[PDB]
Amino acid sequence: AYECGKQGGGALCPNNKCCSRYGYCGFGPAYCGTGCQSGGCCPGKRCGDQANGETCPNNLCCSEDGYCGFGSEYCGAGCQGGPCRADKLCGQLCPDNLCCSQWGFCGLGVEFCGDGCQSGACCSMRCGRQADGAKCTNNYCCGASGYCGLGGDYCGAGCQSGPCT
Amino acid sequence: AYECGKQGGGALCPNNKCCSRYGYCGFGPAYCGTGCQSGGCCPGKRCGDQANGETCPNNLCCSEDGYCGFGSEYCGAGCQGGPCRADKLCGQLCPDNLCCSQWGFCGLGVEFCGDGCQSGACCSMRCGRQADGAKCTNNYCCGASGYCGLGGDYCGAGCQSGPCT
Ligand SMILES: CC(=O)N[C@@H]1[C@@H](O)[C@H](O[C@@H]2O[C@H](CO)[C@H](O)[C@H](O)[C@H]2O)[C@@H](CO)O[C@H]1O
Ligand SMILES: CC(=O)N[C@@H]1[C@@H](O)[C@H](O)[C@@H](CO)O[C@@H]1O
Ligand SMILES: CC(=O)N[C@@H]1[C@@H](O)[C@H](O)[C@@H](CO)O[C@@H]1O
Repeated sequence: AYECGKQGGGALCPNNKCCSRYGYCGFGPAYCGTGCQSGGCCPGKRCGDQANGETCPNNLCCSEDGYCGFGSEYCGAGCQGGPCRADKLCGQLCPDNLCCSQWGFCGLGVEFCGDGCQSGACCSMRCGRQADGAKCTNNYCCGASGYCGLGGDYCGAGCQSGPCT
Repeated sequence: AYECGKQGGGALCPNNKCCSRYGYCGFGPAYCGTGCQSGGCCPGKRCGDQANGETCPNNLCCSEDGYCGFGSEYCGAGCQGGPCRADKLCGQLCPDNLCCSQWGFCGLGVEFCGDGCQSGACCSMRCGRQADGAKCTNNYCCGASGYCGLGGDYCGAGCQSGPCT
């Protein structure tokens, strides 16, 4: 069975393994070369202002030249996406489902996704009848018990609001 | 059909989606909370010196306190792993298959994985018959045609050295 990419339901490979053009995980030219879908593609996938605003898979950094990678060349000066070394303000959604903290910065972990989380992958953002009709952000679904999220547990049976199925 | 984690062959979810304890992708407590395997877990997965050297899935940063996340609290001062803001030296392989450039820094993209790449997910490293019996680094497989890599095309039929078949 396929492992990754279009053929694999959009899954990513573990440990920066390249997803080949055929939807399998590995390293070397056959996986990381022409048609590489994600992982440590070589060259790096195109991104940002060089890819219609598409972000890098696997949280790679998008360089000023619009290539995906890691290192100062990618995450440092001129970085236009991913875990750039520069702080990312929000208040305006964060990219890639990153949490907008109470202080208006993008990140993951409890300081961003916990108490005061404004948007993105918040830990426990309340919604629906339990929250007096509060709406979820990011077009997330409001689950039956009144938490914002995505996936079957939130968009499935009992989904109160958002893009229920 | 499982999507991710130990049920899904170690696959990751795209765009920081959490892999639930049951092997499905999504956001909210059911996915990111207790049992979260990868993605934007809340709290972050344990990592670094606090977790037997385990790295963060999805290239999250490992904080000083050994939790996975993003933002300066995770990638900045005290960062133990992932795309820390500090340059990452190598010469001591790079974690998670990052390329060790000719200059001894970890990253991905042609500057690291291309010409002069020492180890990790190098673009093209020769091995086996076609390279005077040269062995691959990182315990990669040597393909039939004499290129280093992982996956079916390299570890499968024709494999010369490394963890073949
Ligand atoms: C370059 C490419 O995609 N090659 C694929 C092979 O990967 C694939 O074999 C699969 O390999 C994956 C790991 O890469 C895993 O070992 C699977 O079990 C295996 O099937 C092969 C399948 O026919 O197609 C090649 O084109
Ligand atoms: C949780 C949070 O939002 N913290 C941010 C921090 O990540 C960022 O580096 C800083 C920049 O001034 O602003 C806040 O402290
Ligand atoms: C490809 C490579 O190794 N480049 C490194 C760069 O990442 C690092 O920031 C710099 C520090 O002086 O040294 C080199 O330029």
